[PDB]
Amino acid sequence: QYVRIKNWGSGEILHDTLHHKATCLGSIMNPKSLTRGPRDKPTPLEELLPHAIEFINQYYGSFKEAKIEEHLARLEAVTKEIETTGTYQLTLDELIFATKMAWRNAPRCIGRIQWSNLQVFDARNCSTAQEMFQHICRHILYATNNGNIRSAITVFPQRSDGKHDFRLWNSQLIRYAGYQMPDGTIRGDAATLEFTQLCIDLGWKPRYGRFDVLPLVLQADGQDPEVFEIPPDLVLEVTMEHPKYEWFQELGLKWYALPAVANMLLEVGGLEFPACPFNGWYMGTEIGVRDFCDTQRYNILEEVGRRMGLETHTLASLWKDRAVTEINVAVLHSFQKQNVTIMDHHTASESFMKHMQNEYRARGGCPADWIFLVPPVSGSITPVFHQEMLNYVLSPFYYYQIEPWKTHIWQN
Amino acid sequence: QYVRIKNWGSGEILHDTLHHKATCLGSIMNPKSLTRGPRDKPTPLEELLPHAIEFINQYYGSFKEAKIEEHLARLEAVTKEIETTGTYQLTLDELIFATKMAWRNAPRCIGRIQWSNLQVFDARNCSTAQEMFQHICRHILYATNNGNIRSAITVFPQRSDGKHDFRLWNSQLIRYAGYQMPDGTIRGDAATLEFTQLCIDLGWKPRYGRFDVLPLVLQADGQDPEVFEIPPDLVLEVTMEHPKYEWFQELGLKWYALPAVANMLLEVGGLEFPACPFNGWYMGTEIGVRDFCDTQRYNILEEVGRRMGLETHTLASLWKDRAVTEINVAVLHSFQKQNVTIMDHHTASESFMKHMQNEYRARGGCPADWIFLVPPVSGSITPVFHQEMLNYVLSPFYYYQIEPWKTHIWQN
Ligand code: HEM
Ligand code: HEM
Ligand SMILES: CCCCCCCCO[C@@H]1O[C@H](CO)[C@@H](O)[C@H](O)[C@H]1O
Ligand SMILES: CCCCCCCCO[C@@H]1O[C@H](CO)[C@@H](O)[C@H](O)[C@H]1O
Ligand SMILES: C[C@H](O)[C@H](O)[C@H]1CNc2nc(N)[nH]c(=O)c2N1
Ligand SMILES: C[C@H](O)[C@H](O)[C@H]1CNc2nc(N)[nH]c(=O)c2N1
Repeated sequence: QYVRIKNWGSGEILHDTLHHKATCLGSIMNPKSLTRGPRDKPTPLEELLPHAIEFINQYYGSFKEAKIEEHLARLEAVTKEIETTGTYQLTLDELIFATKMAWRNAPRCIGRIQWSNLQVFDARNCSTAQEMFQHICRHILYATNNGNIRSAITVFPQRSDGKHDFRLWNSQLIRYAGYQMPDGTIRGDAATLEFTQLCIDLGWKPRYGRFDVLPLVLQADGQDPEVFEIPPDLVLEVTMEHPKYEWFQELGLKWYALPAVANMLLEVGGLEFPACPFNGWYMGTEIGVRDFCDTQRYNILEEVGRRMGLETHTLASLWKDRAVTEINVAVLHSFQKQNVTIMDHHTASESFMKHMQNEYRARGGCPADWIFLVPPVSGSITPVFHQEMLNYVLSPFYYYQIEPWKTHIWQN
Repeated sequence: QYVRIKNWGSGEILHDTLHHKATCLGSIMNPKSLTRGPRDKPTPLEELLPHAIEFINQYYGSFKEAKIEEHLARLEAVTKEIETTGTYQLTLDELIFATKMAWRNAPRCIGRIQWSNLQVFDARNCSTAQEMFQHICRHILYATNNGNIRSAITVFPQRSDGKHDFRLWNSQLIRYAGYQMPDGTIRGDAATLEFTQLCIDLGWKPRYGRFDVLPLVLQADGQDPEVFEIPPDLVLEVTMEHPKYEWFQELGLKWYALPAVANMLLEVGGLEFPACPFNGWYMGTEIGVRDFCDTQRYNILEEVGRRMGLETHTLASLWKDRAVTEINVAVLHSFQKQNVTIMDHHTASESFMKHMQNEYRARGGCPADWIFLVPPVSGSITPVFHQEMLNYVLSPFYYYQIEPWKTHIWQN
């Protein structure tokens, strides 16, 4: 009938019935069930048609007051389109609905309470890399909005036969470079070494800085990828300052204000969109905890420890807990001072609890990946830690993709 | 062939081959796959015999130098025993091996590096509740060891037909009571209200204190449960003090030094042990984060906030992070000062990483439940957060059980 969900915090019980519409490996980052690979032939008509019917029904069933004539007309028009062309085109309104629903169906997203507030940029008419670059620049500019961040998504042309895919080779729109120095040390974001090297190989000019924004590596209509530098006037950054420790700014840190996922695939009604970058606004712990404190990233934890005068040689002193918290305070304080939208993890978790609650009333479910929803620091202090969650893959949905460099056939 | 495991911290790769010997719901606390319920008929001989053979082979295969004659003799002797009695008895040495292996196969345990260091108390000859009480007292006394905590387990008689089960009704050996006061407020451990009431119903005398140790509710040979008070001289406690904030002790807090799970079932070679309490030593965050900071427990977070002079009215101030850390420092400092064994979560996580590493070399696997292994605070700061893990149920194994009060048929 349904699955029982319990909130060990408030003792509340939820009944999950939404999992029935889904299509021990838990701590796997990129599992196959969350990936949607490439193809070299169109989507079989016997598979496409049913999925399209399902979607058209979902879309029309969401209206406050049903419009049956249009519903039938659309189902019929879509079928005829599939019969005559082997694929079909979504109406702008259907695309909008799809992007929000896909967001809404993202197990790993904690900001889903904002699901209905999303700007959609229709770039399905695109043809060249230069044109992709232009759309991406518009997106970056729109979303940044002088610090008052706005969530948006740019939808490029859908996969046709699978040989003319549009793909952003970057993981995010804005991301810093990582360089292996001559003296053996690493500079910048150590996690981007191979990709930085890739850009260098394609002609990009390395500036060997600590915070050099990487170029957009665009691939359009199956063509080989072209490199484009992001116009510095478009990249808004925040200078890190601590509200008490003046020595903090001496660390010379900063971070970009725009969190935008660039390499995911949007699946809707049998249609696949290999290129559709999107963004929301940052949750403080992503920068404060992941970017700055991961040993495989900027790794600033120990230096902030010494600066604070902590006993960085005794783990039981809980110095790491003391440091990470100050770094997080610096991040939040800095964004707040530069008037750049940002949300702390505590407020974020509460917001999601409200969302999950709204979702179960509205449709009897909310796909949730606990491992991703629980913040990287102070987990049990947040309500999300005490919430039992079901993790299933609905549709529409945003899937991961096999890295483009691993399956791309180079022409020149 | 095997499953690939990746450590996103060091980039290392492990090959899991151990999962083949196993018998999306992830964030479920007490799933059926981890529970072993009651029965009213013996274990079918066609099921028992194979499991027994498997175990005897495992046990004999673990010796540095195989002793084949004994191996054959044992297999044969065990079969004859099963044929003639319908069950069988493990040798003390086999029991020891079973308890350690079960520990070793506990997905949710972070202290598994200590797996081979375990004291085993053989109480399989027990008959009455008074006798269980005596064994439990010996265990508590042995394990506490004046603060220098020792890991131990007391094994009571195995399930025969399922109608003469030995069961400790408590979740832990030492645990504080929770009382609903006349003025509506809760006193003590709010999580133990029903159980405290149960004890009261069975004759126990409520002292309405904040830290009253609950009585042992023992059930022996299927008989109705008898209540027994734990001798105060046996319960070692630690008074909470902060190394800087003198107002900390004014909070009048303390906690027991002995973490002992009392209600789990030990499964080995087809045999089931419904009563086998065990203990290790505390990991600081269990008390500092779970006991003191859970809203459904002692809920001291806000008071510690005000005392610190923090802005407890603004979540973005990260006051909760500041508080919880001081509480954790108080806990660790207090145990260290009273000479009571304890391990901080940072050291704990490192220790487990070493264990997991040792396990993959030794047997190509280590069952791990990420959701439980990652500490309640500062997750990504610990190496465990960046480790991909496989969660499977091997054998021997410690299972959960349906609450005794839910399936017990009362006699008087
Ligand atoms: C408005 C503010 C938003 C906030 C604060 C938020 C926050 C987050 C966070 C904290 C993550 C985890 C990132 C990581 O650790 O890798 C995430 C993941 C994700 N978000 Fe959101 N989000 C927001 C908006 C959006 C929007 C607008 C979309 C898409 C239309 C979305 C789609 C996703 C998806 C698909 C993931 C999974 C990405 C992955 O698995 O790597 N989110 N989000
Ligand atoms: C020597 C020190 C040890 C440490 C520091 C340690 C620590 C822990 C911790 C932190 C948990 C999670 C508790 C919770 O949040 O519910 C746990 C669970 C567990 N431990 Fe260990 N442990 C130790 C020894 C042992 C021993 C001696 C055994 C058994 C022979 C064992 C068996 C288990 C089992 C079965 C669980 C799962 C309990 C549950 O799911 O509620 N551990 N341990
Ligand atoms: C073979 C394909 C058959 C498709 C049958 C579609 C029937 C119409 O479907 C209906 O649409 C309404 C909105 O217009 C919704 O409110 C109803 O819940 C839904 O059942
Ligand atoms: C029907 C039951 C058949 C059981 C066959 C058991 C064969 C013995 O089993 C052997 O025992 C040795 C230790 O003595 C181990 O070292 C070997 O790996 C193991 O194969
Ligand atoms: C191995 C594990 O899946 C990995 O470390 C995870 C854990 N939880 C996460 N949670 C979020 N939000 N983001 C992440 O990248 C990760 N990574
Ligand atoms: C719902 C979720 O399973 C529950 O809150 C968990 C999370 N992780 C945990 N981890 C540990 N170690 N102990 C716990 O009790 C829990 N409880």
